[PDB]
Amino acid sequence: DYDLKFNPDKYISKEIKINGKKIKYRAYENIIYIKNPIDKDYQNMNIYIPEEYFNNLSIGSYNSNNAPIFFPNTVGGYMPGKADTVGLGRDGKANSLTYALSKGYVVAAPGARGRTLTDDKGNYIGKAPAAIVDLKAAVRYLYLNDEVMPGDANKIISNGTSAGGALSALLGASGNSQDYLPYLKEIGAAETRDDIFAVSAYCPITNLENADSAYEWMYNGVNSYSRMEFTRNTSAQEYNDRSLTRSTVQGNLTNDEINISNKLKTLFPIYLNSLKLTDDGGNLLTLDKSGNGSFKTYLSIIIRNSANRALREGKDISQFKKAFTIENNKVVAVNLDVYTHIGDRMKSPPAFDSLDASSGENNLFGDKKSDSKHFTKFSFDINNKAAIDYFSIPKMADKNIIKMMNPMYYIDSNTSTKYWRIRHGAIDKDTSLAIPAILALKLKNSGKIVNFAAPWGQGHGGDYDLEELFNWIDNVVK
Ligand SMILES: [Mg+2]
Repeated sequence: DYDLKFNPDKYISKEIKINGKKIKYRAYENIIYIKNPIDKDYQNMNIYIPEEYFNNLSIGSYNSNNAPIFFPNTVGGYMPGKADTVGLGRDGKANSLTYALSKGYVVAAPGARGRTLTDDKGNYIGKAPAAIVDLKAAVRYLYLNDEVMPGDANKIISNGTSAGGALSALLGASGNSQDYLPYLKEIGAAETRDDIFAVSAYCPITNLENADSAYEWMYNGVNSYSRMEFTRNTSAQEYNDRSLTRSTVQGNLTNDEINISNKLKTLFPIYLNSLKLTDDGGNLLTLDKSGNGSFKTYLSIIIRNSANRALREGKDISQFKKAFTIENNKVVAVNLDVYTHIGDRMKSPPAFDSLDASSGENNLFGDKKSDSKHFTKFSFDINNKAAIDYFSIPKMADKNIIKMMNPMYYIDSNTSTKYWRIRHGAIDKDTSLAIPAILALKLKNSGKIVNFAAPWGQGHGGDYDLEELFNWIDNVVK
């Protein structure tokens, strides 16, 4: 019943000054991008278009029929995320949408449902796969209105951080997969298409069902933790903006936690070898049963490359030199095991599928009537065996919904999105560096152009490098 055609006449004239330039744009705010919305506060989208594109003017190489479409989402924690607005970040500098507008991009910024959202009757409406369905549905809206809306729908660049990086990556990996259509039909998405031109993903929290073994492979033996306390009800912004003041919990892993981490580590080589990932040379990246082999040597080179860039920039590597072989003031070798034992660990095992089903990712895999579920055989079987011994009974997420949240099952040599920029910080312990690396390898092995880097001294977060990011987008757009 909600009409889906874009009205170029229904806008507000807005402006913003970054340091001295006046960026004028036309704002089309809170468009319902779906004919039958279930939650209109979240399933709407803001579209910002530079004012030049209504006066037959150019911004750089870009014009009103030319401009790439910058597609940022605001999701963190797999929580509901509202459409982003044009303004400044906490640093006081231009945020990503303001940056995009100054460079001549059209900005379409969708909101999306998330894991705590309910309907009027209390049923959950934002458990998996709602958020990926909302992002697909907004893309389809962009394609349906391409001919009347300024810009080029064939050049959509997705952006996200953390959980929202996972969705941006998912959006690039599953373009037009049939799995999502019954959900798109149900909410009346436009019947166009949802493949995108390029993905940018900061610290994606993906591959959820394999992120527990990878995290213990990396961090086994680090038995004292410290982390910010996140709860069921932590908002998106607090998951993604680590510059906000939060209280911190710290302690030592219990003996059972250590046995669980021992067992989880044991399980990662079976999984990693199953992927048959090859590096640049066609050399298979594998792991022995002891957890060593070429894949670990591959990871250590990412760190070596990170620390050597830091050196060239005069940054401090001091705290981590004990893991480094340094000769003529270049790092030539990195003992990855030593490197990962340097800080305190962050999450406790199992880091994603907790035994009491209380993680945020547990909460993502609830359904209309269940607030959380398991999604790994490992955590489910522990609880299932305990219930049988008792004569609580655990629930396991639907296999097809676990699939729909994981870009790994969709990346092919035929994946249509060519360009991918992936960042995971060298001191980011919200997930294993093994996980974004595995995503990056899978895309390279499938013939896609991948720009992957672990920036030194960088924890969880996104958009800390907007100048470099839009250099990449400009280059990728050609
Ligand atoms: Mg257009």
